[PDB]
Amino acid sequence: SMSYTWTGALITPCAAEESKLPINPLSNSLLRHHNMVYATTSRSASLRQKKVTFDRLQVLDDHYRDVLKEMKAKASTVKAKLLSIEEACKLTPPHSAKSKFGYGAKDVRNLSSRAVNHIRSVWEDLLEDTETPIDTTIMAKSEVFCVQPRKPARLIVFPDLGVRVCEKMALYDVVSTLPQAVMGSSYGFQYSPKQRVEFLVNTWKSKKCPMGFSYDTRCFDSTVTESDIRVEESIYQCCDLAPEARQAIRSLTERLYIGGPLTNSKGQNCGYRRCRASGVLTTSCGNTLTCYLKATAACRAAKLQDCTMLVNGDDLVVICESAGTQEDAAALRAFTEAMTRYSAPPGDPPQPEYDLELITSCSSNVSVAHDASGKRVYYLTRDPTTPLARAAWETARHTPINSWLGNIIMYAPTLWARMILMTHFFSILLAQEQLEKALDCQIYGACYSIEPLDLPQIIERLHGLSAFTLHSYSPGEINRVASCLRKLGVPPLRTWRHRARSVRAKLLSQGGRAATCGRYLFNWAVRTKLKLTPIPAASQLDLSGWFVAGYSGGDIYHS
Ligand SMILES: CC(C)C[C@@]1(C(=O)O)C[C@H](c2cnccn2)[C@H](c2nccs2)N1C(=O)c1ccc(C(C)(C)C)cc1
Repeated sequence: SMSYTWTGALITPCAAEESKLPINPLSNSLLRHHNMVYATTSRSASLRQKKVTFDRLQVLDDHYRDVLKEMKAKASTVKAKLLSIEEACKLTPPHSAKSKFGYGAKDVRNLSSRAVNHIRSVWEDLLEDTETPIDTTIMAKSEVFCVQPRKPARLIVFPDLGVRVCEKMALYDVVSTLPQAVMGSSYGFQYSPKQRVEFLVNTWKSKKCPMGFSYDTRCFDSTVTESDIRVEESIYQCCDLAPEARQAIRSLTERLYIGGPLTNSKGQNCGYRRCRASGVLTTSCGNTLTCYLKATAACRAAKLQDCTMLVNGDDLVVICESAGTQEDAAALRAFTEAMTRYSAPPGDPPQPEYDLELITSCSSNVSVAHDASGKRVYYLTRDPTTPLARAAWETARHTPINSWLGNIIMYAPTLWARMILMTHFFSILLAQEQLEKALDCQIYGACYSIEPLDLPQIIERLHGLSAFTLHSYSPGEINRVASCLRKLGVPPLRTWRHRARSVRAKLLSQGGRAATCGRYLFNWAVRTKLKLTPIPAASQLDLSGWFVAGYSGGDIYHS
């Protein structure tokens, strides 16, 4: 069937849309070619709709069915709990889109009567009505990128706030627990960056002759069929479940997940969806389960040997045993034809790699650096172009989410995050005296409230101590970074070093947590380095639940 059906009414914005980077002193000292940075808007929506609208092809075979059964068997060991109204309300982001029924995120979090009452009515309706399609809003996503030597806006689809609270009650424990039980070590969202690098490296070193590749499914969400969504539900139904939870999952699957009507911000009927909605609780879990099922079965069909998967929603990387250059090329092609039959056609044809570092998964690649003792240490990095563009954008315009904070945290060991992101943002936070003001950022889709002064502890936990002492980065990594800076008009690294020295001094002056940042975050700036020892508060702070599962589009806020 058609992934989408359009009525002709437009995908509209509910406010003016900024698309260009402003000329601002604060952002200009970081990136001067401001005209190369842009934000996607509703104006490019039709170009996206055209690409995601097509008739799906799907042929399932024995390998597919065999793999499904194996996954269901594992799912059978799971017992998921129904979340209470209070618990579900506490998981709602403070700025989550308000309901059209007289209440918003604040009311939900405060458990106001109007909100709590409407949520119950929505829940009771999910138990009684098993068929009526639930309404959804479709908006053009606003994302920042650097012009190419332009990307049309992605489309987000989500139901009303009331429905989202009910999704949590019925499925939060499931999508946070079942993926791991089913896919095990292959479930990407259970790993912190350090653990992910470790899994990649170990998996690669465990093969007698490693060969790996990333597989880019063309517009994954639109390739998800009705059958895929029901197969997904069949996996959830293997869990021990409260009666109402079971009915809720059954109703939600038929009324929301398999598809439904699309309404624009103006309240007009845009058309119909018969594929994955980006903005529902099960999207990350569902996509991970679906991608893993299709890939695992595809490997068998292509005759790939000892395929080890690493899946994060639609992002997939495979590491297996090589059988020769030609043999691998052919088997990879067979794998791709198998995925296409399962309705997971490639965006760009996959390529076999015999160098772990030449593989990009989750927009990142493994690279090598050395700690204080000169010992080799693996870490995850990526082209810094988009992160830097977004950092500049977030510097000139105040944004709800701070991808720069999320990037410092997730890419702390990288050359670019330490010398550029840390230096730039800490100098500004100093000037504005806001080092202790908590900010919002996202990690694996979940919203987090973090204070800049806690970065040191946070980084030690997610990356270890070497994150503050890495040096002697690889030439490729250094050249990619330098090249990127020249392209964007970002001052050269030597300039950042000079700026960091000044930032570190001011930080040490204020002593306290500020000084801790100066010592750990900028130890790379001073030639006479300071002996760095484990941070006291580091091995204490509660970081549990930080890397358990993905919730991209799931409207989740971890408190
Ligand atoms: C600002 C950023 C930190 C937040 C973000 C997310 O909330 O999902 C979006 C980002 C982003 C950036 N550009 C395009 C798309 N998304 C990247 C991604 N999310 C999914 C795939 S890449 N990511 C991560 O959390 C993330 C960062 C590093 C790693 C590792 C180093 C551990 C791989 C893993 C996840």
